[PDB]
Order: sequence, then structure tokens, then C-alpha cells
Amino acid sequence: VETISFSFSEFEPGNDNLTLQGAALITQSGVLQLTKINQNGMPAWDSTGRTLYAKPVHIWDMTTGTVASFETRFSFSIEQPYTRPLPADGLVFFMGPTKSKPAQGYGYLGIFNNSKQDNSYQTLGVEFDTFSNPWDPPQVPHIGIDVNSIRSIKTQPFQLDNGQVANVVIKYDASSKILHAVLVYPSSGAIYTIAEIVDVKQVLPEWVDVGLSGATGAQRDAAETHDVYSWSFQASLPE
Amino acid sequence: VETISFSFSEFEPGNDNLTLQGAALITQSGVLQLTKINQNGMPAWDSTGRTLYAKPVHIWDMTTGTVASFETRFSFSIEQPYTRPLPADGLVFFMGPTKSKPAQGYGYLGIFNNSKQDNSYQTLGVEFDTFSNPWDPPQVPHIGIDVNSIRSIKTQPFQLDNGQVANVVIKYDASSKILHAVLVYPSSGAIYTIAEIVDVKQVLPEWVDVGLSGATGAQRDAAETHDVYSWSFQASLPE
Ligand SMILES: OC[C@H]1O[C@@H](O[C@H]2[C@H](O)[C@@H](O)[C@@H](O)O[C@@H]2CO)[C@H](O)[C@@H](O)[C@H]1O
Ligand SMILES: OC[C@H]1O[C@@H](O[C@H]2[C@H](O)[C@@H](O)[C@@H](O)O[C@@H]2CO)[C@H](O)[C@@H](O)[C@H]1O
Ligand SMILES: [Ca+2]
Ligand SMILES: [Ca+2]
Ligand SMILES: [Mn+2]
Ligand SMILES: [Mn+2]
Repeated sequence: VETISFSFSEFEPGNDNLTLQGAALITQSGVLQLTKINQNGMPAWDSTGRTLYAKPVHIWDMTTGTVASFETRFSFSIEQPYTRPLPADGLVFFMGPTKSKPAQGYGYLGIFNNSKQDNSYQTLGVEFDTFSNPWDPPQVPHIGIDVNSIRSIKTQPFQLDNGQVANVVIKYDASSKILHAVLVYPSSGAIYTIAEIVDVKQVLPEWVDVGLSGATGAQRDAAETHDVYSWSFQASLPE
Repeated sequence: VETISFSFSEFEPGNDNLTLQGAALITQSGVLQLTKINQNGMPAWDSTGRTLYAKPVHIWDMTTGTVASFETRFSFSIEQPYTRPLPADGLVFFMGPTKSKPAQGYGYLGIFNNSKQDNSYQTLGVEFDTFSNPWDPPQVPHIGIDVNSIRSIKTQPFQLDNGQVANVVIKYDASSKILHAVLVYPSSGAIYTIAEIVDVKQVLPEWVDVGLSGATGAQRDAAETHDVYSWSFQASLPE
């Protein structure tokens, strides 16, 4: 059985097990800031940042025809300090081609180049979208399962607890091909769940990079924070 | 689209919207005790209790072939006061034939007569099993999805936060036929998730009773508490 597994109770500058891209930064206090925060403490607009695990993970194998089961957990907080305009854009957990660089920002969240449904993206993501683009449902924020497109195949509205930490658990069972994600707000006790069928074998390449990406709006002050406090990942490829 | 929906922030004695069977009792303080508790505050062994919603719900319809989507949420606490013998047996959220009476106790949790997988049982349950019977995996407690049998088709171990309150969310999506359940322990922040594919129209009858059932062990002190503090349910049948 081939297994990959990492865990971060917190983050520390320089940890060579993490690849930072764009605005992604690790404060001295241990928190990972995906998008830029000005020195006055306010989140900056027109910002995009991502963090990947330095090592690719074997998600499935052609020869044997088997696919791995995985689980990831992380905590984050989104703070929307401005009244107007509307905050943007959200953050995502994603698995895609190895050696990837940041794509388009804003509504694309740093992982897509446009709103097309294109299988060549070979990307899977679970988004926490805070801005309603023309391809989004009217409700925001919302959890969404993204398969080769920013236009989610499944969506679940949730209420933001401004500035509070949320716990996320994303799990994939190769057996039934079910991807189930859950979001919890310890502060209010709120629990959100979402599940959909995803055939990883038809979406992702055999090896993929796993990471987190966040982005702020395309206009002045259409921004919010995208802070991550911890992150763990585990995958098991049978045989 | 016929919809059924109820919610109990707390329980009140006499409320004719709930059917109590076996040992099930509602205290003056508003908590629902599925299994018996002696006057000295200790849980009694050899006890079985169930609570059914007083009205059947329409889960699917032959005519149209449409099946409903539902969601249920409840809070409970299991307290295992004795060191030995091992505590038993657990509690279940279940849907089954209407006008039913409690079945066998102990490991059968009051909803099955034996461990046989039989379609005539027409019972679906999400269990929180605290005792490992011959048909159970070695780990307890565990969440299990029961389809016409006490021998779960899917199992997920979880760590009991003895005596503390747990929040449960069980959701079923007719579209994908996915049953996803999540258990959360506010006290420790633990989050457990489990999901499996279940085709409700090949398992349950058109109309069903929805309820909660709990049971304590077959020998002295093989007992624990099975208290429920709140419970809500909702189902939507298209057309
Ligand atoms: O306001 C936040 C959103 O901006 C959208 O882009 C807008 C832009 O803000 C506006 O000035 C003008 O250029 O129209 C654009 C729409 O194409 C982003 O697309 C959206 O993701 C948010 O960032
Ligand atoms: O001890 C709790 C478990 O008891 C099991 O039944 C036992 C019984 O306790 C023992 O005295 C003897 O009769 O063997 C039985 C096994 O068949 C229950 O089956 C189990 O559910 C627990 O309640
Ligand atoms: Ca969006
Ligand atoms: Ca058992
Ligand atoms: Mn979206
Ligand atoms: Mn069991």
C-alpha cells in the first residue's frame, strides 16, 4: 500500500515541505495568509496566493487500475471588514497537475483561467466562494465541488461567521467514488455538509499537487482575509 | 411537492406529536431518555426504548417514481459509568414500516430481530454502536449505515467523549442517492464523517415511521446512557 501523509498543527516560516506562490505568506505568529494583508491590518484587493505540498501524491495508477482514498482537514477564517463594496473572492482546496503555477485570480480563485468546462484542466476542488459571479448560484458564501470547471457541479450555501475559525473535513472514498465535505463553526455550532459522486480516475492525472488557494476582488476594497491555521492530508493507494 | 417537517429544541412530557415505546421517557427537565435510568442516576441494563414521530412520512411514490430528499439533526450524550463489564449497546436513528413495535434489544438496538440481511425488514438506520457483536468490526463505538440489517454496509470508528454532548447531521440526496452523516463533539472539536450510496426505493416502503431507538446490555451493568436533547427532521417529495 502506497501512503502519503502530512500534518501541520501550525505553520512556521521556511518549512521546506511547503511551496508558497503569489501573495501566500506565513506570519511569525504561525498563521498562513493566502492573500495580502496591508500593514494597517486590512485585507488587500487584487491579491492571489497559493500553497502546495512540496511532494506530489500518487492518487491513482493505470497499470493496477486502482485509485486512492484520501482525507484532508484544515482550519481557516475569512474576515470581511469593509461595508461596501461586496467582499471577494474566496478560497479553495485543490488537486491538479504537478508543477502548477497560479492561474487567473478573482472568481477563478487562482486555479482556473476562465469559466469553461474543459477536461484538460484535470483539476478537482472544493471551494468556499464568497462572491457571486455570473456562473455562481445567487447565494454566497457557498461550498462548491469543482470538477474541471469553476462552475460547480454541486453547491451548498452556508452562513459566514465573520472573522471566526471554521473547521473543514474533506473525505474521498474510492470505493463508492463519494466526495463528502463538512464545514463546522465551533463558535456558533453551525454544521454544513455536502456530498457528490466524483470519479477521480477520469478527472485527475496519476500524480497531482495538492494545495490551497485564495483570492481577493478585482476592484478596490472588494477583499477579505483568507487565513489558514492548520492543515493535514492523508491518502492511501491500495497495493 | 409534499413536505413534512418538525423540530424540537427540547422535549416536553405529554406532547402527542411523539410516540414513546418501551423504556423511553421524557424528563421534566426536557431531556429524552431512550433507555432507563435508576433513581440513583445510574443507567439500567437490559433496557430498550424508542421514540417515533407520531406521523408517517412519504419517502417515495410508485406512481411518479419520485423519491424524497431528507435531513435530520439531533443532539445526544452517552455516558458509560462502569469500568467493567463493557458498556452496551448503542442508539440508532431509523426509518421503517409504519405502526411498528420495538424489535429485539441489545445489539439489535430495538429495530431488528436478528443479524440477517433481509429485504423484508424494510429498515434503514444510522447507528452509534458502542458494543462489538459478532457481526461488528472490532472498533467501538462506531457509526454504521444499516440497510435491512444490523450488519452495517459501511462503518466508521469514532472516539467517545464520555458523558458529553454530540451533534449529528444526517442528510440524504435523492439525486445522487448519497446518504451522508456527520458527528461532531463541540467539547473536543472532533468531527467524524461517513457516506454511502443507498437506494431508498429498493429498501424502504412508500410510507415510513422515523424514530430514535436505544438499548442497554444483556448482563448486569453492561449499560450506558442514551439521552437526546433535540431533534429536527425534514423531507421533500417532488410533486
Ligand atoms: O467586485 C468584486 C468582483 O469583481 C469582478 O470583476 C468586476 C470588476 O470589479 C468591475 O470593476 C468591472 O471590471 O467588472 C468586473 C466584472 O467582469 C470579479 O469578476 C469578481 O470575481 C469579483 O472580484
Ligand atoms: O455484555 C453486553 C453484551 O451482552 C451480549 O449478550 C451476552 C450476555 O451478556 C452473556 O451473559 C451471555 O448470555 O452471552 C451473550 C452473548 O450471546 C449481547 O449480545 C450484546 O449486545 C451486549 O448487550
Ligand atoms: Ca465566485
Ligand atoms: Ca453492536
Ligand atoms: Mn462558486
Ligand atoms: Mn455495529
